[PDB]
Amino acid sequence: GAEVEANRLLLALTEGEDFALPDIDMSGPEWDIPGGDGSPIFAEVTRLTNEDLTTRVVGGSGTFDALMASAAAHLKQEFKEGRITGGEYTKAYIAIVETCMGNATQYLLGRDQAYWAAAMAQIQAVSARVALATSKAQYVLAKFQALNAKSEYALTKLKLSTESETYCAALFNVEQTLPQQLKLLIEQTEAQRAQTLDKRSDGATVSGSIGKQKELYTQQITSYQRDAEVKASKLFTDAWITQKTIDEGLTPPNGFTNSSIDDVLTTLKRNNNLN
Amino acid sequence: TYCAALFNVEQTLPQQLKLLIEQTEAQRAQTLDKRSDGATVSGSIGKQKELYTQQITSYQRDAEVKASKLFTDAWITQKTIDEGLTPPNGFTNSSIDDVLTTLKRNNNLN
Amino acid sequence: GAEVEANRLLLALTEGEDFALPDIDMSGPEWDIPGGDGSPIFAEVTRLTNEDLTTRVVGGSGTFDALMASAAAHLKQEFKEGRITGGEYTKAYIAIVETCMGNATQYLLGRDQAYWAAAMAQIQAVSARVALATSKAQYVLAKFQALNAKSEYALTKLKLSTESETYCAALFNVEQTLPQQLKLLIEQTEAQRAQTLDKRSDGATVSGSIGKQKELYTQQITSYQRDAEVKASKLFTDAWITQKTIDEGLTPPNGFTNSSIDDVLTTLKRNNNLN
Repeated sequence: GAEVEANRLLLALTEGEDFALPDIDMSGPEWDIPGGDGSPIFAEVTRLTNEDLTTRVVGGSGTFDALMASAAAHLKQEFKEGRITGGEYTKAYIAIVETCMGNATQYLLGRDQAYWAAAMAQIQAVSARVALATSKAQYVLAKFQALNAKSEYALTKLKLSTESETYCAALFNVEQTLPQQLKLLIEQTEAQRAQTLDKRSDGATVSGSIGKQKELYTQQITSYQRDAEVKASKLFTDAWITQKTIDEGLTPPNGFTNSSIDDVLTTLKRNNNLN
Repeated sequence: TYCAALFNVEQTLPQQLKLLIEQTEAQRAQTLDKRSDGATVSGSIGKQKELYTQQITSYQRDAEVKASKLFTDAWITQKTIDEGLTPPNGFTNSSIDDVLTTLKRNNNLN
Repeated sequence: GAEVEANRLLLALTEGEDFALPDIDMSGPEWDIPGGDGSPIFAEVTRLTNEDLTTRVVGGSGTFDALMASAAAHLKQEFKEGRITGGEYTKAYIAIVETCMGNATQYLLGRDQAYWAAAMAQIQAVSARVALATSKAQYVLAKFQALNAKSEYALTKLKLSTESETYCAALFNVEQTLPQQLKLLIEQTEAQRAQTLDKRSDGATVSGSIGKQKELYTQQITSYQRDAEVKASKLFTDAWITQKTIDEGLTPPNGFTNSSIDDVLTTLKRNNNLN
């Protein structure tokens, strides 16, 4: 069961440093574009034509008409209450066309743009609330990234000691192990050299286990010849023994003289140290 | 890991060096009869040389015995036929007596 | 204990170059947004409507009203102290509406923006104090990054010598080792070639340990035939010996003549060098 150990280790290797993450419930209708799927953003912006400045009729549905028919509706409030005669009212109305036309164009080219700047900013203000929760969630991430650099500080500091032993594990491989392993090769080459040549590389002569092995082989070939001679001579000496038995009189050869037999037994006693 | 490397610089490596300082001499014992430091080859390899040293000596002694039994066989046959023959100096009763003395002391029959 | 060695090595491989880091205690109430959780930043900016320019009433709560009711409150200070009659005061008051209306719009569209620029700059001025401590902590980081390039300079300079030995360890592997290892293969192929063919690749004839091994086998098969003949002929010669014993008179065959026996012993003495 690796699940239990993983949970236990985490709640034990990080004690006290349990920083809480934000818990805002971003699942309501206020975390979308304000107004939902019926917000004024889903309108139908129509192409701005020249029938939006003036509709070429007094009291129209343009901007020039609206401003020019609102100034007249603001001066007729006087004319219909005295305080000005008919002539004065009209003169004021006529001298307004320059102002209304100038201000209608300023409003028209800028009415739509000043709305979207106040509509695409509301969206960029609701998502700022979302972007504020993240800033409260990257704050702990930065906090953990600070305690994740302190651990790496310790890990690097603990790696200095490991490299220190490596040097001590390499001064023992340049001054002690390598000189010794060279000797093992300086002793293993001579063993190969002993099979072909009878003298070592430096000099002297082959001895030891390999040297004694050559002595036994040297004795073996000599023993083979001596054994063959003995068998090849026993046939000859067998005839004399048979001849002596039949005749009953025969002078022994020089090798069978009693003096010759006597000194042979002397050799067989000194070599074997029977004395 | 550090504790697994302080045990590989202070204990394991010094010991493994000794194993090489004992394994080089075994190679050195095959060619030379003296160890690198000195002294002489002994132990299992040393005793193996002694057995080979005894074997070559035993080969010569065995050959002599076989090569001399042919000679001593003639005297035995000659003595049987003639029925009178002075034994050689090696066949004197004194010579036979001390030979049996050697065969009893070496084998600790006494 | 790797902890002790790591600390000792660090305080010994870097001696004299112990540059001190900043130690400012950024844990008070002055390292947050000024004013704490009650700063004027947490206000409620209301939507700017047309009731903020003028409230359509004299002495209102707008900006046009405030400016237009402060100019009149600055001219009434004269009118109530002589120095102007009632008529002159009103004429001055009336000729100010153009100025107040023009300056009220300038103030309104720019009052709020000129505050946040002086409020989001205070925050960007406290965090500059934090960003100044970091610049005093990256200064040592840059200093260590200069001594970390000098070490790499030495390490690269020490790697030139290593590559120099590699060339010397490769001129010994192109001029000496490879030519020799080719000979070891030129001698190891002939040994394989000696098992199938009796002549080496260059020529000559198979000799040496493998060559002598063939001689022993050649002698062995010959010896097998000769030994078989001797055993197969001893049966025949046994009959003659038995026949001679029973009859007591029988002319020996040509092979049993004394002359034939004599020269056989001559061969047995010259081959074995008994002479």
